[PDB]
Amino acid sequence: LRHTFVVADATLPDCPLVYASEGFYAMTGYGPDEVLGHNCRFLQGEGTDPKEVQKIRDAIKKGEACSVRLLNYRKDGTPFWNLLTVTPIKTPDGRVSKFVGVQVDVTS
Ligand SMILES: Cc1cc2nc3c(=O)[nH]c(=O)nc-3n(C[C@H](O)[C@H](O)[C@H](O)COP(=O)(O)O)c2cc1C
Repeated sequence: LRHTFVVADATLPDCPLVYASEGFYAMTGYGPDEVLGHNCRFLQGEGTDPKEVQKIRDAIKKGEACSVRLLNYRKDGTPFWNLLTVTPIKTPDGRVSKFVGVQVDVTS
């Protein structure tokens, strides 16, 4: 329940984040001045499995929900495991307006 939440704008090509919960900032070490307006990929690094990343990339392309485990890094460079679940939010016309994401640090 110590999960975090963010919102990405799907009307912009690179799904930049337009909102992040208090927790997301505190957990990652990053502040709004460095996350808002940017694609969430900045949390990835050397150990991030490119196959899981591809999985999210493809789901977003198709406007579908996706859940994957990714190794992410805090602002100080330290690693942590993030169980990410992305959900598309559509307008009545069927087009995708936003992407919602729930991040859970499952490092245990
Ligand atoms: C709403 C939302 C939240 C995301 N949260 C994270 C995250 O916490 N960590 C991460 O590594 N990637 C996260 N992503 C994945 C990247 O933002 C991006 O969708 C993905 O890496 C696409 O592949 P690409 O970087 O190869 O273009 C999120 C994506 C969306 C749409």
